Parts: sequence; structure tokens; C-alpha cells
Amino acid sequence: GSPDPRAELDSTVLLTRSLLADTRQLAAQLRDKFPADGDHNLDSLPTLAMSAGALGALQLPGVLTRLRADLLSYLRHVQWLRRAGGSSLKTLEPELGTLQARLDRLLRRLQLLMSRLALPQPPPDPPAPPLAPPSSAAGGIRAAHAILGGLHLTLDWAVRGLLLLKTRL
Ligand SMILES: [Cl-]
Repeated sequence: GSPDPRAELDSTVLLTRSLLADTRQLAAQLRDKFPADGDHNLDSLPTLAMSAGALGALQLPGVLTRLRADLLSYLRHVQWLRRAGGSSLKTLEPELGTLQARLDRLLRRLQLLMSRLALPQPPPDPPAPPLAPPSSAAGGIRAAHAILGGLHLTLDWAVRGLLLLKTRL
């Protein structure tokens, strides 16, 4: 019948926590093999909003729209890593492929949530051009740290924001 927004957000948050745990684990595996000297970023990754606090029903559609777009970008980046990241990342498979599959399951769940709740859905933003290959083997590893770290942070803020928003429903 009519969906219970609170229960739908609870379910979505549970699946997001799962993906967050898979991402944290792969990031630790990557750092064990290729230690990193400080935080790493990529220009082609979305900007983290870290939007928590003053989160009410009014913000829910926007939070979900933004998370969908961010996760799609992260998916493209994971796919690129597996494709052109370089031989150095071969042992991160099959874990990176499994992460990609679970990221797809979360995207489907978000689309289902927005449809069931009759929430306005975004206009198709033009797909970004292809990602260039890494400039070097070390550049590919830095990119992997940036992609996994950024995905971790995106999912952490999604959990936090969606649970704070749920408290006002
Ligand atoms: Cl799903």
C-alpha cells in the first residue's frame, strides 16, 4: 500500500551501511598494499556536500537526488578503475567488481524509493565525457584512494543525513 517513509528510509539506510562497510574494507585493503601519504582527491569526483543538520522533510527530495547523482559518478569511477586503473590494481578484483554490483543495487533502491514516495525526480544531466587514463601507475593508485575514500565519505554522510531527516518525519 502507501509507503511508510520512515520504514523506507530505514531500509535504504541499512543497505547504505552495507555498502559503506564494503567500501571501508576495500579502502583498508588498498592502503595495506599501497600505503598513502595523505588524503587524495580527483577533480572528476563530485564535491562532498556534508549536508547534515536542519534536515527536514523539505530537504528529502534534494538529498536523495544529489545522492543518486553522486553514486552514479562513483559507479563510473569504479568501472574506470577496473578498466584502465593499471595492472597494479589487479588484486583489488574481484572485490571492486562486487562493490560495483552492490552500488548498482543501492542505486536501484534509491530510484524505487523516489518512485514509491512520488518524489520529483531530476532532469537527465548530460553524461560526462570519458575519463582519461591514469597519468602513471602511481596516479592510478592515488585515484583509487580518492575514489574509495570519497565513496566512503559520501555513504557516511548519507547515513547520517537520512537518519537525522527521519527523526523529523
Ligand atoms: Cl535494490
